[PDB]
Amino acid sequence: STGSATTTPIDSLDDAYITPVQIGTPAQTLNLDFDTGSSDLWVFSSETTASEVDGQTIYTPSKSTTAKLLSGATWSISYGDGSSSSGDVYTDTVSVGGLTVTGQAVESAKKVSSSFTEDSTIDGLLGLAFSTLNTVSPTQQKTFFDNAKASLDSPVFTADLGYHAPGTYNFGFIDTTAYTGSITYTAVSTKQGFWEWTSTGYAVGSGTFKSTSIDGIADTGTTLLYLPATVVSAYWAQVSGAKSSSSVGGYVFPCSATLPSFTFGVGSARIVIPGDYIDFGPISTGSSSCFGGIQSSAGIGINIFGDVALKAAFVVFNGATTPTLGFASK
Repeated sequence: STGSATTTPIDSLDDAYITPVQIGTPAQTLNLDFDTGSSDLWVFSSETTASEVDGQTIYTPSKSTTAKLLSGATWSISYGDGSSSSGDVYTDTVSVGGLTVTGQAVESAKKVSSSFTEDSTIDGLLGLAFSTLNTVSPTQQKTFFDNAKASLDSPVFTADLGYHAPGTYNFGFIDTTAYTGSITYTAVSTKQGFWEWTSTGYAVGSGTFKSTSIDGIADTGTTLLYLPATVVSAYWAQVSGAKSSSSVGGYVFPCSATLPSFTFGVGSARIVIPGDYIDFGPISTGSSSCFGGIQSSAGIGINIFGDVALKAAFVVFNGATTPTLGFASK
């Protein structure tokens, strides 16, 4: 089997991407944030505290003839941005782009933190990291990809995120028309539950490539590119007037600037992030200070190849017995 679904930016900055997902019988379509940095499929629901719902579409398990309470199961998750959610668990039929999994754990939110309530465009998350990170207790549950894997034509999914435009998540096949050149594959460590890999270095603009190992994660659920402070300083030093602002929470730059590109290494190959992808717009409405798309990871504990980096590439998440990642230009 295969599946193919379009993923669409939630706003003009590409802050996140939503993909329609069918849950239950008859289908209830929710727009979920596909997140290769976590491993829970959770949704706003008829059980979510009413004051914490503000415009999201909800899953109502009582209206699904295939929903079953997973008795005794609870979940609770906290994300790197400080947000969180928790609740109980149903199993139900879940389909993405024509690919159907029966018996998928659908985690129903009883509580969500304010940033989820405040974002009316995201109805939940669909985790695509390794199932060892799934938070369901006392019986850990499998991701949608883990459940689908054996049925797929090939045990892979791909992320093709757009810049200010829709893109595609495919399951079970590699669309050879969706990228240019060849796909370069690189080793993955699953020891932390992430799609963790080592970039071979970087360049700023037209500058020379610096060969240096940068361990980090491919995370579609994180907006920006988080890298070591040395690398980030070298980037922003090429932008007149750019500075790190403690009050804003990162590097800012004059909105009048033209930003240089940023290149990262994948083995001997190179992925170029155009400068425009690094512009996240005014820090507040009407400001001439703009927020940067490359930020320091120093306070995180891990480097994160988020959407800023991934949307410059066609990315293969290879879930073979020994997983690997592939990157191609596009």
